[PDB]
Amino acid sequence: TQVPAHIGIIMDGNGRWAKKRMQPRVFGHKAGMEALQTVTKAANKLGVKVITVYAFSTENWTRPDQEVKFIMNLPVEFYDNYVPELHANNVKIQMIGETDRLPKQTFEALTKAEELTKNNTGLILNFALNYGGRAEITQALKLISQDVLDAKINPGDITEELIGNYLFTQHLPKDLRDPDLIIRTSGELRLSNFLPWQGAYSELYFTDTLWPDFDEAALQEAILAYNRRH
Amino acid sequence: QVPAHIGIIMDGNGRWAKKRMQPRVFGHKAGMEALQTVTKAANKLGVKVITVYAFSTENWTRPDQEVKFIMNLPVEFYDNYVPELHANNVKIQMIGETDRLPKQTFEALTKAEELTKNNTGLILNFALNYGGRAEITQALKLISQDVLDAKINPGDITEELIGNYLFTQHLPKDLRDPDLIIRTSGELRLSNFLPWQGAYSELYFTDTLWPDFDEAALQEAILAYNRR
Ligand SMILES: Cc1onc(-c2ccccc2Cl)c1C(=O)Nc1ccc(C(C)C)cc1
Ligand SMILES: Cc1onc(-c2ccccc2Cl)c1C(=O)Nc1ccc(C(C)C)cc1
Ligand SMILES: CC(C)=CCC/C(C)=C/CC/C(C)=C/COP(=O)(O)OP(=O)(O)O
Ligand SMILES: CC(C)=CCC/C(C)=C/CC/C(C)=C/COP(=O)(O)OP(=O)(O)O
Repeated sequence: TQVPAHIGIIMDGNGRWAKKRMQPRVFGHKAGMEALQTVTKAANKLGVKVITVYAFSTENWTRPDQEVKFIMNLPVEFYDNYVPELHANNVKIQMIGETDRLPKQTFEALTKAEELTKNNTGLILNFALNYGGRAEITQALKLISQDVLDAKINPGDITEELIGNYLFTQHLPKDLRDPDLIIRTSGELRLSNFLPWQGAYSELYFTDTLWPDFDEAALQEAILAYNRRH
Repeated sequence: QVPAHIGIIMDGNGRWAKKRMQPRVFGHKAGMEALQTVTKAANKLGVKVITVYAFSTENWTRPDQEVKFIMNLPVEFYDNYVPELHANNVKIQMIGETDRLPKQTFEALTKAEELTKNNTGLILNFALNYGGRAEITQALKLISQDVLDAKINPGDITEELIGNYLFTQHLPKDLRDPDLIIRTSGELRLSNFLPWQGAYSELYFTDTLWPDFDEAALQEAILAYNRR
């Protein structure tokens, strides 16, 4: 039975999860990190090659300032709780999006994890940060037109394959750029501008399970559902 | 209160036909009847646009006899559907790379477009020889040519500009993006259908096979959309 090579994950339901426990939304975001660690280690053992997680959308900047500040600080303060273990598990950490606009300490924590794990050959945990699909496509189409104008490439070179090489996912191995499966938790049956180009042919999987409750058994059920697809 | 633009991925024509001990092509003809029913009901309900995934770039991998039968459907059955849609004030349009279409198929579609071009009701938009990635790629060949000709600058390349170069540019600006995308036969994938335009769309999946999708099934989809 097939193991999806690349899984896209839209984490949802952290606030509802926390509220059921009479806790603020930020308590749910911390439990969301625990869930991501569990899922990453299990997927790596199962043979999944890439996990792209929708960590921070360009729309997430509209959340209350205190919540945005708390979120940006998570990889800074909890780096030791997760990154050395992912490294010991041979997991390679990467990121996609307009990351040059992340707060400096957040950008540094992510770059430090990337530099530490850059030679790792196991699962690639790919954080989509300051990411939007239409914006990603726009930056690709813009960079291509500039290259055509500079005569670095000619208009005859403009193909679907060329566009793929200018998307943020260009740093993933060529055969792993596109998710085989996209998971959205908390029962939301919608697209939220996550990998619209790369995920154009992806199998979709929706669960009512809130993201902090998504564990190894929930990942196994998603893979089982994926294997019953044709 | 209805979604203004509904995207429809018609699926299950073959399984529908097989349950009746009929070849897949029998299901495609019943699929046209279902589309006529859905279009007339959606128009009466106040839906502004229906974009139907009539023929994908992947559908060319089907057996030659089936592809030939499909391409002949609007040629052979034009009188069974087009005059009635026109009497219902439905405007017919198409999106996609329609140069690969056989001449008679392209002519039947253009004849329906010319007949209904002044109609002010629901726009029935056929995505034919369509693929989302190809649509975005063609938009770049056009944009790059304009940048090279100095009609525009690379600094003018924005999300708003890209939208004006997609095939959906012919729909009114506030109707280009589907509010809801429906896929029938319990298939959980979008298959390169409006990936840019549908980036924020509500999704609706049903086990109902497309030839069985009627007004009641459309009402259930609208009801589900309203609870979102
Ligand atoms: C689980 C887990 O495993 N590795 C990370 C991580 C990876 C890189 C740097 C720091 C951390 Cl803690 C991690 C994690 O959840 N990272 C994370 C958490 C939150 C954010 C915010 C900025 C959206 C960004 C990254
Ligand atoms: C229902 C319905 O109502 N009008 C049409 C129609 C629209 C344009 C031309 C001819 C026709 Cl029959 C129509 C329909 O099913 N058209 C159709 C059917 C099949 C195809 C193939 C080429 C995928 C293309 C268009
Ligand atoms: C990478 C990682 C593990 C990050 C930690 C989680 C985090 C801060 C995610 C970004 C915000 C978000 C979309 C949360 C999902 O729940 P929600 O707040 O939308 O929940 P709700 O819909 O119940 O309100
Ligand atoms: C516009 C219109 C009404 C056109 C007629 C229908 C038609 C020819 C559609 C194109 C092929 C297709 C994707 C059919 C869906 O059922 P399927 O053949 O994939 O069924 P299956 O999954 O059960 O095999």
